[PDB]
Amino acid sequence: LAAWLAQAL
Repeated sequence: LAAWLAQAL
């Protein structure tokens, strides 16, 4: 969850 969204940046 957290790890996936962070990659967008």
